[PDB]
Amino acid sequence: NVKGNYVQVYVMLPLDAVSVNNRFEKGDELRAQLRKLVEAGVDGVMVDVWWGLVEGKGPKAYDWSAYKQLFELVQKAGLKLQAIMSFHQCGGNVGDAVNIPIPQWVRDVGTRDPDIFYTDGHGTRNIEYLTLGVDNQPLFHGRSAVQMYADYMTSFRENMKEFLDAGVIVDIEVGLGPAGEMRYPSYPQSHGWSFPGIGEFICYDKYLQADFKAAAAAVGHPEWEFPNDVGQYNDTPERTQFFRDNGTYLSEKGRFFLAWYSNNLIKHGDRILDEANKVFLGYKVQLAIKISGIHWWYKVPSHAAELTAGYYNLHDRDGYRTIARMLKRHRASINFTCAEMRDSEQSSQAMSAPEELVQQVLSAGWREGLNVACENALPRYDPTAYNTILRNARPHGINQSGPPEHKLFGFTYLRLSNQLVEGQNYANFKTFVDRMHANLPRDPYVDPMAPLPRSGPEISIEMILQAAQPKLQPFPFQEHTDLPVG
Ligand SMILES: OC[C@H]1O[C@@H]2O[C@H]3[C@H](O)[C@@H](O)[C@@H](O[C@H]4[C@H](O)[C@@H](O)[C@@H](O[C@H]5[C@H](O)[C@@H](O)[C@@H](O[C@H]6[C@H](O)[C@@H](O)[C@@H](O[C@H]7[C@H](O)[C@@H](O)[C@@H](O[C@H]1[C@H](O)[C@H]2O)O[C@@H]7CO)O[C@@H]6CO)O[C@@H]5CO)O[C@@H]4CO)O[C@@H]3CO
Repeated sequence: NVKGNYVQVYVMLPLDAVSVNNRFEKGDELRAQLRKLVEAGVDGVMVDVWWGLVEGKGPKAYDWSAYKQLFELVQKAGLKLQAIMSFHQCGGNVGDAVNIPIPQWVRDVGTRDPDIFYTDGHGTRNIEYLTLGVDNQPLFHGRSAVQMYADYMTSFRENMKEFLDAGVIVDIEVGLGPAGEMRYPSYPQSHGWSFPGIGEFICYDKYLQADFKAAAAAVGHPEWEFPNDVGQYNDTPERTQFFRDNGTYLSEKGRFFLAWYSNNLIKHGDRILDEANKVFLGYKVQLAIKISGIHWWYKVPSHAAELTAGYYNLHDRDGYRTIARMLKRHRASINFTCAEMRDSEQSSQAMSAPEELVQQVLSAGWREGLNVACENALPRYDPTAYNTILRNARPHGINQSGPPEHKLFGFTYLRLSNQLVEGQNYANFKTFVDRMHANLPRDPYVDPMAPLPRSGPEISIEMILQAAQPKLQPFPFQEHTDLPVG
């Protein structure tokens, strides 16, 4: 009996599932594409629920019309639905077809208060997301950012209650930064970063500067400032005194700054997840966050790109198990990425280790008792990619008589297009789904969810950080799947 091996497969809908005008205008095309997903046995779909579309008119002027039409179509296709609370800009980089900023009335606050945006050491403002520094600042016609997020989720729950009750909506992913990821905008691809630069620390907004000053004063070092020996976006670690091997990242001051920077992300996630848990209390849904996959520089001592993204991960410090520990009280899950990548596929100069990073994050989630799901980082249509995903989905292979010791709770494929569902691409994709399902038919009843309980007691940052050390080896992963596409 191999049923416990089944891993659900979701497919991300196009970024334009709802138009930039907040109208649902590609229903017939989508219905035809969803037929192909149903033919393939897919468990459900995933979609961005864009803040800039829904609350674009003004405060609390939510327009759910288009999303309700979309969700009805998905329900009528017999598919489940994962909804992202997308509190960030869609697109805005060079060549992006779909461009949806956060609400204009929110950005208008930035004219008199530009420090509502994450800001770099140059003073450049990133307009894709509101700094965590304004989470509890009542700057937005009397509301704080967290209040806006909570109110949006409340309105979503009220409007989408029938889809929740019917078992259509099964997961809520809470966007926590740029691209919906719990990170800083440290790698701004259209404004001065190119892969594989180290990135930069994006903590110069006046709110975060004041918070650092207070933190530094509480430990008797009022004079401390952010590190200045950090180079710039497109540097490599040895270009800098901070990130080089044996560099200043190791110093007392460096450790304090890195802990402060990464802790703020953890605290941001904790406070917003608490609000999300209160909103969805009693509904049969999983809450999730999305951790960015920063695989470049993983092989060097400083892990520089992870550090600037906000993940304080080193050889001897588990910067993902701390995040996982924070999620535990909420019974929140991790949605990770890079599930399709092999190390051999990456350029040498990027010092990139996606396989090891995936193993680290999955192992950290499992050690904290969490569900862990994953996505592919880049578009792939080939058997090798599918077989890499399969390995990561069941690291120990198939258990012949029960559940395996570890497995992904789900996989979400990025992303649906016409190209996916024709030709050889489609044949490869359908076989993948079969393999993820352990060669069983689709099970509409799989992975039932209990009504969501209230978050457990708030734990301090010090309690969360007990998870950082000692750093443990990952659980063993097979080199290759035992159930390949063929
Ligand atoms: O809309 C842009 C992009 O958004 C999303 O991508 C994320 C991605 O999930 C993150 O992992 C990160 O990407 C990193 C990579 O992880 C990192 O390896 C590196 O990427 C390099 C690739 O490794 C290398 O193959 C090559 O990429 C090619 C690739 O062969 C092509 O597929 C093509 O990419 C286009 C995609 O087809 C298209 O979907 C879209 O990309 C989305 C992506 O789907 C989504 O998941 O547009 C791109 C065109 O840029 O061409 C590229 C050549 O550029 O080279 C890159 C080196 O740049 O670095 C990236 C970050 O640059 O971040 C992205 C962005 O949020």
